[PDB]
Amino acid sequence: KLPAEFITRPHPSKDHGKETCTAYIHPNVLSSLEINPGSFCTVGKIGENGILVIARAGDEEVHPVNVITLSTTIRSVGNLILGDRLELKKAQVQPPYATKVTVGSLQGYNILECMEEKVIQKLLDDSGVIMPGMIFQNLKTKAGDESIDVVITDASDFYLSPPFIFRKGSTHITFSKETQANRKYNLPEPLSYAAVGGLDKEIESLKSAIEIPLHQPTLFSSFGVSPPRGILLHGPPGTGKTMLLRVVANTSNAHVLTINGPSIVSKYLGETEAALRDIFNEARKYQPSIIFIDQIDSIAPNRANDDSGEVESRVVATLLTLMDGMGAAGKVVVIAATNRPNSVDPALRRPGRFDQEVEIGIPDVDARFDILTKQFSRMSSDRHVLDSEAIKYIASKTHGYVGADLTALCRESVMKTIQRGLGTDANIDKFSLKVTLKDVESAMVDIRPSAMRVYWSDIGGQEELKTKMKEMIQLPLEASETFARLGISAPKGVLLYGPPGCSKTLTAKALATESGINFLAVKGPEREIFRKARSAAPSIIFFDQIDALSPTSAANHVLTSLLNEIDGVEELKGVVIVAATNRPDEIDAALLRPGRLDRHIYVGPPDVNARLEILKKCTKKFNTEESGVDLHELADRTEGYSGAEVVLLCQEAGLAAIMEDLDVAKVELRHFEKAFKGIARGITPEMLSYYEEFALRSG
Amino acid sequence: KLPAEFITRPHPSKDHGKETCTAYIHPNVLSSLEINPGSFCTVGKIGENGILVIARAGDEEVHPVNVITLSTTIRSVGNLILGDRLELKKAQVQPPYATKVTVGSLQGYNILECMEEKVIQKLLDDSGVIMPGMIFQNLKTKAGDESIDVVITDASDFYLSPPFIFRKGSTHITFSKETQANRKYNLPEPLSYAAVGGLDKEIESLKSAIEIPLHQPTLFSSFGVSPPRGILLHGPPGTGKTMLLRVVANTSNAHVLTINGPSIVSKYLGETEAALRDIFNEARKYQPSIIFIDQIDSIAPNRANDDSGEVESRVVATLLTLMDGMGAAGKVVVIAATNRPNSVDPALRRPGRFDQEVEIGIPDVDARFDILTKQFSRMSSDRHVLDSEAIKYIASKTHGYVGADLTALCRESVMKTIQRGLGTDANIDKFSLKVTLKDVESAMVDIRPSAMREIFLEMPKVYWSDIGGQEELKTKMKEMIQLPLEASETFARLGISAPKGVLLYGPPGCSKTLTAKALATESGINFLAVKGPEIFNKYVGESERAIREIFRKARSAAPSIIFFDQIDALSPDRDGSSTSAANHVLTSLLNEIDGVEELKGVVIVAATNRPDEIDAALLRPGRLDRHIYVGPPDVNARLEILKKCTKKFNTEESGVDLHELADRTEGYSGAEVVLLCQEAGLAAIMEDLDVAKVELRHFEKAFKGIARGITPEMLSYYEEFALRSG
Ligand SMILES: Nc1ncnc2c1ncn2[C@@H]1O[C@H](COP(=O)(O)OP(=O)(O)OP(=O)(O)O)[C@@H](O)[C@H]1O
Ligand SMILES: Nc1ncnc2c1ncn2[C@@H]1O[C@H](COP(=O)(O)OP(=O)(O)OP(=O)(O)O)[C@@H](O)[C@H]1O
Ligand SMILES: Nc1ncnc2c1ncn2[C@@H]1O[C@H](COP(=O)(O)OP(=O)(O)OP(=O)(O)O)[C@@H](O)[C@H]1O
Repeated sequence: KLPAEFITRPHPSKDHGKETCTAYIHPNVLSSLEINPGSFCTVGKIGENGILVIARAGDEEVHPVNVITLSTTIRSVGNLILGDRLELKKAQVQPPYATKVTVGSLQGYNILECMEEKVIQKLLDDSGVIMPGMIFQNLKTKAGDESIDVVITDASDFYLSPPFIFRKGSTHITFSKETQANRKYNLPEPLSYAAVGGLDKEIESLKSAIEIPLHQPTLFSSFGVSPPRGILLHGPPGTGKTMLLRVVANTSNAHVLTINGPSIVSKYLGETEAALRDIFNEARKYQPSIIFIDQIDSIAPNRANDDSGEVESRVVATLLTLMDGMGAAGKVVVIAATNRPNSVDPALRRPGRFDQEVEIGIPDVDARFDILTKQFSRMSSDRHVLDSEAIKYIASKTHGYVGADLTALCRESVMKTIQRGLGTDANIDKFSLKVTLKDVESAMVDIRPSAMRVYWSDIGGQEELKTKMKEMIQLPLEASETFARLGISAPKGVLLYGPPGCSKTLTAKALATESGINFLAVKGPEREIFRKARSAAPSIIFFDQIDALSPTSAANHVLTSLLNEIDGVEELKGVVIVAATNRPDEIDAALLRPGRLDRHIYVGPPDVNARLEILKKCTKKFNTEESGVDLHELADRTEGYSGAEVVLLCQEAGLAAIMEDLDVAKVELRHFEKAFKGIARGITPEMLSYYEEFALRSG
Repeated sequence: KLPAEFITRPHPSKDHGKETCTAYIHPNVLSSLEINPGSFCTVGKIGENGILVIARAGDEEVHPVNVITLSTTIRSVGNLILGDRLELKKAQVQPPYATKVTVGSLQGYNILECMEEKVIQKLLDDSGVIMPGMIFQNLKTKAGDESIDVVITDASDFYLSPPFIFRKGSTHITFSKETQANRKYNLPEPLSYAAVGGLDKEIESLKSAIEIPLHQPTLFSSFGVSPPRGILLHGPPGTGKTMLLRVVANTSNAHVLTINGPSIVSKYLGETEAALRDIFNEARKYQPSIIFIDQIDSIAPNRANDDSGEVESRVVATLLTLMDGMGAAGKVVVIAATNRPNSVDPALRRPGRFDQEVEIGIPDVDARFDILTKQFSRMSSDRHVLDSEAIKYIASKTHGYVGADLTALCRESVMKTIQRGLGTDANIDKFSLKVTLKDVESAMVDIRPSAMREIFLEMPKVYWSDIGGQEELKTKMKEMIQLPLEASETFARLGISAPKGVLLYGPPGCSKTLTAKALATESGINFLAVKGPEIFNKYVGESERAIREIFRKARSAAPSIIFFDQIDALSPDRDGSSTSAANHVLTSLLNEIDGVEELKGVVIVAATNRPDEIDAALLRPGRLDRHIYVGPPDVNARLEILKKCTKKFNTEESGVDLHELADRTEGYSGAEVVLLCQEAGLAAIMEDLDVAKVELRHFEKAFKGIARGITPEMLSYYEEFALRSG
């Protein structure tokens, strides 16, 4: 036989004392591994560490050969989750007697009802062998009818920790509050809801979805057939799937399995059917079982494409038949993780299989603040400044991106702080080092957001349109009672017409920044994107070009034909909608009727304030005191040029400087003069006059 | 040898002595398994729990090693059908002795004439191994009834069923009445023509066509005619074809072999046809065996297609040879399920291969009602207080719903009921919450028909009260679309069919599509919307394909209505016929509405702004026979529209009689007054924001803002186009 794989399972009957340090290995396996029942053996996940618990005969033969029963206390020491691989090693080192051990309490209660006439004996009757974990749940110990947890944090006198057998008189018992085990052994710590981010709605939905079949499957089976079993997690990558599934597996006492998917299927062999059947049979063997699937889309892509694969078809068919035959009254739940909803196979994403859909939204500034505070609390904050206002400012300054590799920002900030402190103090101890915020800001700028592959100070705005934009974003939304009682349709935005080089893009960026909600621009020449507007709900949608689709050509025709369905969807929830155009005369006559485009606003060159702000922002990279520019003469000279030619001027000046004196420390007026003379009068007056005529005829 | 698989087989004789706990295993494999004859072995389907049975020596030679022999009883424990996969394990556990057991036969009234000892002697021969699933014959001498049987219920004291050891002294048998098997053991319930219904003409025909070859070959031999070889079951997806195959396999004791789609094909050359040959040889080894093929279209497509290749042609050729070759013969039947028969190779669809073709159709109202009744009776008593009229109403509310979607609807209703039980009832016991009409009414949302997924858009929620128009048009349209449906027998005796056509010509903003969208929303029948320029494509023939697909979907989705948006966009180039695309589109439209193939369920409704370009071919009776002026509405309709619009406004506070406003509204068109009211509201909220009462100032501002908008020349043209008929 040679069993090279073993699993774990909690013992029944709720054994006390004798439950610890016992591994009821099969007698055939026990004799095969030349280990006596009265001997110490190493049980644990392969290649990681060991626990050194005493093996057992196994009592009756009704138990499966592969599985060995272990108590929950031992498993929690090395974070041995249900269904983890186990390995037995014959060699053993005699454990020395424990001396001057120390014990702690997980809860905050300390020095209360210190009887110790049975607690000390408890550490002796449980077959000895004291581990740093010692998660105690046996008997009923309390002080005023309240459960408490006792942890033997440390015992100092290739495994998780050296084995020590407790002795009645050779060691002294000291009690203190630690709330955690000693960090010298660096034992794994199970994840808790305190360490993870907030995600209140998502975590609540996931908890309800997991809980509903878990505790009452009999009622679902009696009421009907095919209860919900499949749970699908999708959204943007990096938001957290492996971490949350690990958390929900740790918090549950049911059997779990790790199914990556590439390892389950054997390439060019077609053994995925047998592998999946064996996995599901093992899951069905134990009533409490959890099925975890990672990257299900990669395992089973869409069947529409001819390149999906015959092995993909086989695995889809076997998954379908196994889900059909898994039964209804069983207490089984399947959790599937996928990268994008589009890559999910359409047959799998059908009613009756994955109805309970769980999605993780893009974290906002509040979620970023919450996760930052949670991480700072988890990290040792004996020195780090709390600074709620600083955290809020950092979160607001950061561009809106999903909670991906956010801990990497803290890691690189710590690295920068270490590098600064080493040079500052000539290799001093960490306790004397100081942590600042400039390094964190520099690291955050360097790493940059990776979600895609603007600020009100960065991009200015015109005051004339500020009141109108505020009205459009507030009155329909902030006070909808008047519209509801008067039956008045929402304005549904306005039409902005202006030259490509004017401040229309600047106005759009100012609107986006003032809204405070991230958005993706929709190109003119470029159904799925439009459908996502309703699903998200509170957001902003902007169209860069509408003139092309107003009257490629096929894409423009499709967009202008589907705009009719867009209006119907937008009628129910207008929220806010804006668009831009270059040829106003191409717009449809039926699109100018009241109730869809109530008002039309003309946009032109940026004002003096916006021009000054843009000049200051583009000069921020350069220097102002050495250059001597007042940031106003340039604006006066190039007021009518365009709203974006200043970037070209700065680029030309920088290029001239770097080709005239190589590395640059200051920028002289000669480069600016050359840039100004290079390009003159980019805009045209005739097209602006046409815009003015259109504005006049509009009303 | 290394035998890693086993197959169940029946005993040649009834084996009156040892019906139960008998499994013949070859001595060679048994010796290699280190299992003695007096040792228990668990056997069961792969991926499921096993059933323990005592090992038995094989019947000398001429006995296959792979097969394991059972007699009608061990197979029925886990609903093991002949030909299913089996797995053998050497792990055995001694079971406790049985005590206080009860036996009750299904389909039989509680009677005490069994003498209570003849059944006991049968249990003595069992010699242990007592499980809740046992099926016997009880011989004879029982009320003179030949077709009776007895089944054990359970016993009151990692296996599919709990095994107990029978003892005559302490058996303590008690008689009781109960249906099928106990649900607390989660045993596989043997289904036999319970869920499938509404296709009697088809299901009994299939049953006869399956029964006659296998069970009555003597008449075929005497008549000199070859028995049927293959039956093809083709139909729309979600019609229960796989369920039909499963039930027809379960209802018979045949050696079924199942292959499901691309699960057999592989990139390795010489493997798909080898597996098919092995399957056919195994089927031919046993006379009563049945071969089942699922998704034959994806396995053996047409060779005429240029994208097929060579492996597809080879697999098609080997399938044809195995079905009918010089050396290919037997006493087997092949069942193939597919969605489209066109993709199937014509050589496969030959009377020698597939003489009988089964065309599964979309369930009708009676079939849907039968399926719903069966689904609701599946849970039997103690719930479902709804009577037959509620089920009939639910069935009538669904038109294009396939049988697959009804199970999903029931599951959604159940889960919604469970979710609602956590709210107001505050986690009360679910044994008394039962099922109400409100639950299914709420669950009716967020579910779509299987064949009506992609082309369906967001459902409008506009009713009759929201819209306002002339009563004549709405009454005529309601009567035209409801009389064939409300009273079909009246038209049957009268011998008059539906007009199937109607045209609405009028000026824009004349209340035409709104009277159609609201009708589609209220009626509840399937609705299809076709836009004007949407069908127009640069490539020639794409529009024709789209129109044909839309018409086929309408035909296959029960009687419905097709409404065209901006049908005036297509025209014969305004003079004669020059562009080929427009002429082809028009000709295809006429052919689809009325051509060689006759369609009656769907009713065509269209609205055109300018009927001048519509030729007499489209205007002839039988396509767009009905014509309605659909001009401006009367004073009452406009007054109702204004009252509905003013209903949001404080009518009591304002106190205006709006009679002069009614006249002013009559002075304009339909959408013009709505735009006037919207612009007046916008002007009011821009001038003095919210107002408790709307005065005449804002209304006059709207009147001066929007002037005219309609010219009388089109009104005169419509009047003459309505009056020149005579
Ligand atoms: N909500 C969160 N709260 C706290 N930390 C988080 C959160 N989401 C992500 N993280 C951090 O980011 C890491 C990335 O998450 P995880 O390892 O679960 O990957 P994933 O997003 O599921 O994977 P993939 O890149 O394949 O989409 C986590 O290990 C954790 O450190
Ligand atoms: N006529 C019917 N009566 C009762 N239940 C039905 C009927 N048709 C379908 N169902 C239910 O809907 C399910 C869907 O059918 P099934 O999965 O067997 O596929 P199918 O309809 O044969 O289609 P496909 O071609 O996609 O395999 C069935 O398992 C059954 O529960
Ligand atoms: N009786 C009415 N009540 C309310 N609104 C109306 C009425 N008649 C017209 N309208 C308004 O005018 C629009 C056009 O009317 P309708 O839906 O009848 O279009 P139609 O006659 O099919 O014409 P087309 O689609 O070619 O513009 C409606 O969507 C609605 O906003």
